Amino acid sequence: PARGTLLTSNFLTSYTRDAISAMLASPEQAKCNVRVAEFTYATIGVEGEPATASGVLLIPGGERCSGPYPLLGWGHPTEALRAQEQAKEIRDAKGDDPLVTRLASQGYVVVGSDYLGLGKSNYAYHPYLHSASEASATIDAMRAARSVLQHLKTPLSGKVMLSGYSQGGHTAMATQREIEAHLSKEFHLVASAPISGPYALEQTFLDSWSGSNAVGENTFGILLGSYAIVAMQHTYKNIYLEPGQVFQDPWAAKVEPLFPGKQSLTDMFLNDTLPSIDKVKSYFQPGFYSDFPSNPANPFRQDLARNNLLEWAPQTPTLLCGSSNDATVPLKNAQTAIASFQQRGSNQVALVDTGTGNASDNSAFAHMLTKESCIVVVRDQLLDKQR
Repeated sequence: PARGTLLTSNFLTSYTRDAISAMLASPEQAKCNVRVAEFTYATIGVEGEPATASGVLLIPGGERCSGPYPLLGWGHPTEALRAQEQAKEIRDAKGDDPLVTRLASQGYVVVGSDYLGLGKSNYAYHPYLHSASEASATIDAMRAARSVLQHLKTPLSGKVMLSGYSQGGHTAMATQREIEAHLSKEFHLVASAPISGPYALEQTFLDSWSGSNAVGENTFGILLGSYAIVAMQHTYKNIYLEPGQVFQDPWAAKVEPLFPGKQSLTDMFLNDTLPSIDKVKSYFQPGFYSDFPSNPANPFRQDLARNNLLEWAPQTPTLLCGSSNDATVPLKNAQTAIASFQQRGSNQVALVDTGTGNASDNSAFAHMLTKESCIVVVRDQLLDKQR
């Protein structure tokens, strides 16, 4: 099947404009009812081979919400639970998700891929933080969603936008780079708003390698770092033959099945599935642990570098959002990205900070606060203006 081919589609539920406004009042008022749909489609693996993936599609509608509507591609955050589907999660939350309450409720058609290896995808693993497949999965999800929209005769303006949070910010930017570089005719990209993404991927890991960075403690480092190592090994197959080369026992034998696996990151963190960040020296092999930050030739480090999103010149109006309180993904990422873009001749990228400005609020948990705060800010400052 050709990339983007729609394999299956299904509508789950719909939320009224008033129901959404009620959630917002607990003041912004929704203007659209929102329909939730799910779908599966044909796409490609990391080697360009055929693969499948699933996705979520939010469709606005209503008497005060006539089209045409812009199409917003969305990148979701780190997901360790293999079976997780965004569409069903929103359904379970009965509409309580910012994609519904802040974007779709305002007339934005939202499409998000669950990514390779997650949701209903047939991929054996998830290429975590892999720019190429994050982009291919997102692009093909948008292609398939357009087929669903065509059949429904949903009025689209033709304008396309991108956004995403956390790993999704990396996804959003990687997708933006790919569309500008090859698919500008197919997708009329008018706005991109990556949120709290690790654009300077390699440097981000280096900065927090000790377990803490200039902002604060990288509390979820063992979980996120492990996901990255296992995924990069699957994708590039150039780090280790046996996990024991990188992880100490008993961790070496139990780490691969977890990323992705039968547990969510929330579950793993609350129930201490893996050691806490303060015990990082008992987790990673001492050799690998000292080699990574001091040796640019380290294979895992090299794989992270291949996925940096710094060396290019963005053409689409872009707004990077984050918080200076964020210790999981330091805002340094956005600052570094913009400096690199400007050096390459691009002045299309701006930055916005939603932090409190008080170091007392610096925390790994401040990361999650940027999801809705930034969605609201980028919508107001950039997305709405490009509709």
